[PDB]
Amino acid sequence: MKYILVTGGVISGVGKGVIASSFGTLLKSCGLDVTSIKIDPYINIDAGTFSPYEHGEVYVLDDGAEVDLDLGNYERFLDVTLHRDNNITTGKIYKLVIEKERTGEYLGKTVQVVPHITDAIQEWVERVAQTPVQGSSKPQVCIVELGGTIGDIEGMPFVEAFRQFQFRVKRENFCLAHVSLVPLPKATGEPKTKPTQSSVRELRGCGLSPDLIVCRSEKPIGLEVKEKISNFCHVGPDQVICIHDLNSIYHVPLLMEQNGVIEYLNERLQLNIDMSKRTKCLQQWRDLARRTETVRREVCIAVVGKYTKFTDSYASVVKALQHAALAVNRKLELVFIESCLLEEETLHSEPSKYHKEWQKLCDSHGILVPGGFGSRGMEGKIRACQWARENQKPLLGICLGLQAAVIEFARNKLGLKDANTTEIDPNTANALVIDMPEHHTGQLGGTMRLGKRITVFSDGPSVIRQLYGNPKSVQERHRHRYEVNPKYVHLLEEQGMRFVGTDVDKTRMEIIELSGHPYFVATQYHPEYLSRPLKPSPPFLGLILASVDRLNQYIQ
Amino acid sequence: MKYILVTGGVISGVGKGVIASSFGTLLKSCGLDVTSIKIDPYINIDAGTFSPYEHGEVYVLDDGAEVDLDLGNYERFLDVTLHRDNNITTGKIYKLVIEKERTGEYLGKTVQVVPHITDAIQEWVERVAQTPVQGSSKPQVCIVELGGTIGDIEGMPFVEAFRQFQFRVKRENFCLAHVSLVPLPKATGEPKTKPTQSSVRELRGCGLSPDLIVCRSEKPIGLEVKEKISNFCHVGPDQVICIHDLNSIYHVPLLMEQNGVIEYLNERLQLNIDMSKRTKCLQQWRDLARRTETVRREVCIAVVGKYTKFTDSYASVVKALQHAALAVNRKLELVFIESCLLEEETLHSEPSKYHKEWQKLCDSHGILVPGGFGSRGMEGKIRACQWARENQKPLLGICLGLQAAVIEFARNKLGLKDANTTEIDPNTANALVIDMPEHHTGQLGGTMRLGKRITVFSDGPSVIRQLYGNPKSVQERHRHRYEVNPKYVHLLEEQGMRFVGTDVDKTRMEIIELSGHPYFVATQYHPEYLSRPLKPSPPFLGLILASVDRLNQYIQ
Amino acid sequence: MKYILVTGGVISGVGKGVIASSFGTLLKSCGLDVTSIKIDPYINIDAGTFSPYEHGEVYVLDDGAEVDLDLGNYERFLDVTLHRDNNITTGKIYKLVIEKERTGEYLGKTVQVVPHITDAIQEWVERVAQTPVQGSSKPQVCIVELGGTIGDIEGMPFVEAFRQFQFRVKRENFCLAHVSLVPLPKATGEPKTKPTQSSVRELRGCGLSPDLIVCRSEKPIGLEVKEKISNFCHVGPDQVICIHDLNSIYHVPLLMEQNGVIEYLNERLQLNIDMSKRTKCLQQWRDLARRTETVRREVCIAVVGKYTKFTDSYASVVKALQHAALAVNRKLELVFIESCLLEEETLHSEPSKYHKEWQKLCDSHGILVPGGFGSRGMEGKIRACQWARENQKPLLGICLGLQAAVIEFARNKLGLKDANTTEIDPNTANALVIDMPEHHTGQLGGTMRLGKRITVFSDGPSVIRQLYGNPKSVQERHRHRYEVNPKYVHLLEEQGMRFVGTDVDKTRMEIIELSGHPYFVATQYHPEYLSRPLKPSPPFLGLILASVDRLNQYIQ
Ligand SMILES: Nc1nc2c(ncn2[C@H]2C[C@H](O)[C@@H](COP(=O)(O)OP(=O)(O)OP(=O)(O)O)O2)c(=O)[nH]1
Ligand SMILES: Nc1nc2c(ncn2[C@H]2C[C@H](O)[C@@H](COP(=O)(O)OP(=O)(O)OP(=O)(O)O)O2)c(=O)[nH]1
Ligand SMILES: Nc1nc2c(ncn2[C@H]2C[C@H](O)[C@@H](COP(=O)(O)OP(=O)(O)OP(=O)(O)O)O2)c(=O)[nH]1
Ligand SMILES: Nc1ncnc2c1ncn2[C@H]1C[C@H](O)[C@@H](COP(=O)(O)OP(=O)(O)O)O1
Ligand SMILES: Nc1ncnc2c1ncn2[C@H]1C[C@H](O)[C@@H](COP(=O)(O)OP(=O)(O)O)O1
Ligand SMILES: Nc1ncnc2c1ncn2[C@H]1C[C@H](O)[C@@H](COP(=O)(O)OP(=O)(O)O)O1
Ligand SMILES: [Mg+2]
Ligand SMILES: [Mg+2]
Ligand SMILES: [Mg+2]
Ligand SMILES: [Mg+2]
Ligand SMILES: [Mg+2]
Ligand SMILES: [Mg+2]
Ligand SMILES: [Mg+2]
Ligand SMILES: [Mg+2]
Ligand SMILES: [Mg+2]
Ligand SMILES: [Mg+2]
Ligand SMILES: [Mg+2]
Ligand SMILES: [Mg+2]
Repeated sequence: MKYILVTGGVISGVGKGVIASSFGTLLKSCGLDVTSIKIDPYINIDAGTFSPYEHGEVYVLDDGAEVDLDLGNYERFLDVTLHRDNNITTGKIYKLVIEKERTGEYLGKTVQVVPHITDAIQEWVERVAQTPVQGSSKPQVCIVELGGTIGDIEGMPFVEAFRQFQFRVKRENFCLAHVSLVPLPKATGEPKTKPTQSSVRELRGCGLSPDLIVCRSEKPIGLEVKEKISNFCHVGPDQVICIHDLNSIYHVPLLMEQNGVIEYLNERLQLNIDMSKRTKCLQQWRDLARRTETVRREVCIAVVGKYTKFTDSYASVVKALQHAALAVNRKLELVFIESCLLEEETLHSEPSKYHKEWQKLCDSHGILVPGGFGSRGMEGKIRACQWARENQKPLLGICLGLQAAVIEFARNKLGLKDANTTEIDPNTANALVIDMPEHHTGQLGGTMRLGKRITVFSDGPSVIRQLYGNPKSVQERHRHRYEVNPKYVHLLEEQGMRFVGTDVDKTRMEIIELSGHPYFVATQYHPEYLSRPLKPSPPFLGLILASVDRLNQYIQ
Repeated sequence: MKYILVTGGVISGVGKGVIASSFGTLLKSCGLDVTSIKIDPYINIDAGTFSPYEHGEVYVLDDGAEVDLDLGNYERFLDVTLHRDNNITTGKIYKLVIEKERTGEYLGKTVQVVPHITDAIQEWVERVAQTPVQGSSKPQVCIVELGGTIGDIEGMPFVEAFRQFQFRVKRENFCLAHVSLVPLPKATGEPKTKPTQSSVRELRGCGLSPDLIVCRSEKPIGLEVKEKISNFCHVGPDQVICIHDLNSIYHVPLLMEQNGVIEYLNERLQLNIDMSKRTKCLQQWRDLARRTETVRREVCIAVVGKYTKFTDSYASVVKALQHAALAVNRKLELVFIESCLLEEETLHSEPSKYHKEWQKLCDSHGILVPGGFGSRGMEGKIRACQWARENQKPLLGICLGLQAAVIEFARNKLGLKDANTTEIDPNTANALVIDMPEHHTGQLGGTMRLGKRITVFSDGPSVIRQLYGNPKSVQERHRHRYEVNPKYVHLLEEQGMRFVGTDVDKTRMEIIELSGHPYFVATQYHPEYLSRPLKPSPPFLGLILASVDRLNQYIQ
Repeated sequence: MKYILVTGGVISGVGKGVIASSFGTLLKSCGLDVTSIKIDPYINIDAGTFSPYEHGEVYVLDDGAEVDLDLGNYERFLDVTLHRDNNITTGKIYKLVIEKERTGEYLGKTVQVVPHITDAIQEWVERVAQTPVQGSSKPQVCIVELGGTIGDIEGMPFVEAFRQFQFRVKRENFCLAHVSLVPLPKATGEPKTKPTQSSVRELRGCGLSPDLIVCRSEKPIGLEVKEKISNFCHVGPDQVICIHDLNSIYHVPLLMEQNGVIEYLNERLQLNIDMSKRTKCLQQWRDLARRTETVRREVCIAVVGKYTKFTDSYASVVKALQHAALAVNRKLELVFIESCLLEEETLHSEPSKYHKEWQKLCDSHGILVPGGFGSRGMEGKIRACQWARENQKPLLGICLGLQAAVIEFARNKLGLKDANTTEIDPNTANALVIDMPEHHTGQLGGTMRLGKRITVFSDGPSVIRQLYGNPKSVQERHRHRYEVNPKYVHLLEEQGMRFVGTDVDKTRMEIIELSGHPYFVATQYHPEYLSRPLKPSPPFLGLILASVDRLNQYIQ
């Protein structure tokens, strides 16, 4: 088994995830089987209790585990089905070791960090690396990404464990790629190599040595900077790879190939990769990059989301929208709209921003209402849903968007002006959205309806059923804790809406649709987690087609 | 609240525990209330699963917690009743934080080490420091001892937490004493200050600074060495305290007083200790040190123990024996005898060692059989018990010694040659000692009969009942997992033995005695944990008096 | 005496020099006397042997010492006359200590780094801080700038020396300001505090602690970033000062004042600065900043220099040009022109660049030919001088510019097509510029005509004599090693040129002028080193006035 370790330089947003995903893509292009392990030095057992601002959107796996978006990147670039054990956190290791000690496995000796925690980390890595991830495939290469930067107090156990690991499995099976930042201050005007030198010195003090130095900058650096880095890092001139800011992340594998990363890894790790056959290996990615470069027609989708201030809080959403837009030869113009600024309270505070956001929402061909938590920005989601339903603008709501759509429908069409969710208004006369009884045991974190489920399509002609391929039932991943009230659904269905998606029990409904309006579809689950570059999610594809006025043509 | 931190230098056997206990003794002599917190950077929840070789004898607290011998030193020098929360381990903090995160206390943000683990450590220290420990007394000074040495990967969270703590509570409430070793190699022939300089440099790199430098050596160091340490550690000449190897640990408080530690701490910590009243404060300790220096009459006790290779594995037993010997103006000659070398197997392997150990056992005025775990050396305990019972040599057995005495009595007097414990021989025809059903749930660590219990004295004249003061029932601390079989006890009592100690249910017997032999007493509990310098344990005092042929005189 | 230490963060171009100069300006506005010491951890005795690319333009002091441009910034912002001892290098300290040891001052003991090198550094700082620098003024505050970044192997002696120094002079006399960089990567899109945290951790490990944290960024950072820095650096919220990229360096003192730096330093260093009187203190700098903001009229000067790739290689030149431009209410449009691209060889290689640079040179109102070393780009200087003399474009040549002008004059007007300098063509038939015999002893570094000298104005009406104020002789600083041949000067003076500047011996001529051409002045010395914000250099002022066609009006 061969291992690649990707460590961090001076910042944690440097791009380790993209580098590791590109390593996996290159190694799978050759023909190998690649595993991916994400190491999160934080103590949370899972990521189900994170704000989207802290590290980005929270991914939901197939078994219900909530993990980082790095696992989403791994699944998107590698088309593999990861498990709960592909994410390693400090809390997991410490809980495991504490339980083992309490049971009596370590009887006689004291449990320490270096002999016991590091041993548990190494055993976890070795056991997970061999776990099949694409079916019956036996993996050949494991890519481990260390979250954070070198020098943190949280990463010390992991760097010590890998310092022992490189000798446990010999140097021919272990490689280490270091990703660093090369700032180019405007006032100074020249690229600076000092932070990279400090990072390399810290990594050498920790007992490791970078086989590769990936220098990340905004613009290509000169040969003087690269030579300086090679001299002051004790690394070969051809062992330093310069990756600058590219148009899309699809160019990163191509950039690393043109920098000869595959050849260096094949000689360094003894992968026995033959050069003759591996020609035109990245044809799918080259075609995708060319299509991203050569899309002229414009499609505009407005995202009424409450996590707009950070652009990576809707990573999977943006990626699914991009996949759908590329699948129809359209250039996705994404306008992020804070749902808070669409509320009437903003009008009494910042009229200019309110009008600017409303006119941004009014000039878009489509609207998307993703999920979220809390009560802030939910009224703006209601207002956007109301406007879209009134003016026949196509809209796609996800999780919280479905609840907002139901609230708007009940408040306007049914006249129940007091309709609200128990999440926001527990004392509601007409609790349109209520709580699922078995997911409020007072223990936040891994206690909702999580993972794959089964959604039953109702008996009746619905275009959303067509969009998926006219099936009887479909499977998707859920991240919801509240559900709509059955009794009002009986009323809402009669008036103007069609609940066309439910579960086997026909008690938990998931998909709503309306007669009249061309495309007004809301989902309780997240269709975005199953989107791949060549497999755009059918809901997003339908939203794009309706936005560009091509849905009817695609139907026939 | 005032805090004193005692950190380690180049070795962990340097003497931090004695220094902290002496600090507590000095501060309690002035009149203050002193708490003690022991920080163990290991991950074990408690010390119930430690070998005696790793750190020494394992102490049992009043509530059942098994802790380090440092807590025993604290209770012996301070006469306080510590609790489970006076020991801090890495496992405790990590388990606490993991449970808090899982419940939902840290919702929204990732749990890290510096903002969360260190905060939990500081909250634990602040909450435990204020917990009453001598009754209704509100503590004034907390003495925290950091286990290990500065620079360990395990101690990094604690040193970071205390680096923040010194500024959280201001420098006037926080003091740091550093204990270092000054080696004097025979070949080199001169004291070396370099290890102390390296330790000080590491401590300053960690963000702390030693208010005191305690230099530990075997012989007093010259003024040149002390001046060198003061110059190269950036510490004042009078701020370095030299403690050498003394006859007894009772001299350490006196040595630190004659080095002016109390005055420096009073000025540095603003303790407002008045100089005029505090005269003749350490009169008990000065008297005890003089008595240790001026004991001429000789008493010899042989310890048939399996943990002889390390002299600190019987710390509490040795201290109780010393207290009893000093209470009768006798000098305790302690000869440690490995019970393995008293077995007939050693005779066929090392006859010289077998004869040497047997003649060491034969020239002693008394024998002590302490407790232990495992099957190694148990046959030697049986042989020693048999010889003592045959030749009328006084003997005191503790825990495993009681089971050994029962086994010997059944095998010899009752003729049951197959008598054995289930701990060693589960397939026994006559299981003289069996297992308690409720303490084998397959979870080692805090699952025995632990802590204070109640022992009922049987209705009948027994000298052990007198030795305690002729009570009806007494309370002691238990660390046993196996108990003797009731049915054979009915036979054993009839033949020659008197089971004079049981529990309230009259089903778990604890103390044995036999007619004839002057002093042959065995206990299921540990009497040594309740011994104090002015309160010797009555069993040990009786053993000493019987050894020196003074028990009959003391009776009347 | 009070000391301020300015240390470096993650890069050495962060702006420590501007921060220290602004500290000095603020402290001198209050009324104190401020010294400045620049510490260069390199081993060069002086900066006379540096490339302009390594750290920038090399400054020449009054006594002949060649120092860094930081001393030029100190003299420009403080209007003080520094000495050779205001620059501390590693070579200086080590040479001093080695000479002392060889003489016998350290007899008996070995000379080490911590007790001896650091002691020499501290003695140097203490002795130089008290040296008068503005006349008879006794200094009150010394500002020490540490070159480089914290963590370098070269800076370890100096950081150790200052760690002892802060306790030698007590904390009330010592303050430490840390300047760090806060990158905002385009891909990541958010400011990053991790490099600042790492720098603070390294500085705390070195034994120091930043009283101030100056965060340098390109755009103002949000309050979240500042709060994160305050939390993770253990520094107060108001102790973090954010300085972003400003229009001119004159805004930095005003920015630090509006951030309340003066008040914090007055309370921290006990400067006893009264608040009531110090009103409108920075009126000169506020007026200068407003004038820099409010200059509309355009003046264009082309710099034909060979060190164009780095914009700081002509720091003093650009500053003198800016002072002259501001003194006439004109906005200086500076176009840097590589003299290499003006050569005919570039025409045969890159015709586009050759034509672009020639048309950049042709659209400027004036030309400046600064000094330099080597032969590269000298032919381009000749071509630019020839074009300017032919087309009546005003030109100012410095040092090498005077030699280029003489070469062009001899080659064209006198017809000596083989005229060249001995510096470039030692085997010259007509050596127009030759070597000074006493400055080629084979020892590069402090061996030229350096420091202040005396220049004698020739008997005859010359406009350059007027520009200075019609004196008889003037004093300037020299950095030249070659001088023109006297015999050809006799011929050139007759033809069309007037050598109007010589020395007392009337053998070393310094200033040339030509009849006809409005403004063609060349100087052997550097007038730029004596330029101050309110005292623009008369040569640069005359060049600007001739460029904007106002010289004749200014004459009368
Ligand atoms: N608010 C909330 N968060 C949950 C819940 N279950 C899991 N989580 C996670 C999602 C959220 O990203 C995170 C809470 O952090 P935040 O306070 O930032 O959530 P929220 O989106 O409501 O932001 P906000 O407080 O409204 O500004 O915990 C839940 O039941 N309620
Ligand atoms: N053997 C044993 N140890 C226990 C038990 N419960 C708690 N402990 C602790 C006491 C022991 O000091 C420690 C085990 O470490 P050791 O192997 O050194 O114990 P032991 O005294 O038997 O030494 P030995 O293996 O015979 O050389 O676990 C138990 O039921 N059996
Ligand atoms: N070439 C040269 N440099 C000197 C002399 N005396 C002092 N110095 C300094 C100035 C220069 O900046 C430095 C030499 O470094 P460089 O090679 O970069 O100088 P130069 O301007 O000629 O650059 P170049 O080699 O032409 O690309 O030494 C001298 O006599 N000749
Ligand atoms: N070479 C590159 N060019 C352009 N964008 C990049 C890039 N590498 C990464 N990115 C983008 C993708 C991510 O959203 C962000 C960096 O985060 P990341 O790639 O997940 O790394 P990390 O896991 O270290 O944060 O910037
Ligand atoms: N000053 C002194 N003189 C003689 N013996 C000492 C001493 N200080 C400590 N000792 C003994 C008592 C202990 O058994 C051993 C050191 O261990 P300790 O005092 O518990 O410190 P630590 O907790 O650092 O191991 O040596
Ligand atoms: N706050 C600020 N805004 C704009 N430019 C600045 C600035 N501070 C410094 N600069 C410019 C001036 C210098 O040429 C360069 C930084 O170099 P410097 O100020 O001499 O510091 P250092 O000595 O650390 O290199 O950037
Ligand atoms: Mg990340
Ligand atoms: Mg990542
Ligand atoms: Mg962050
Ligand atoms: Mg919330
Ligand atoms: Mg110990
Ligand atoms: Mg101890
Ligand atoms: Mg040990
Ligand atoms: Mg065992
Ligand atoms: Mg500089
Ligand atoms: Mg500088
Ligand atoms: Mg540099
Ligand atoms: Mg040269």
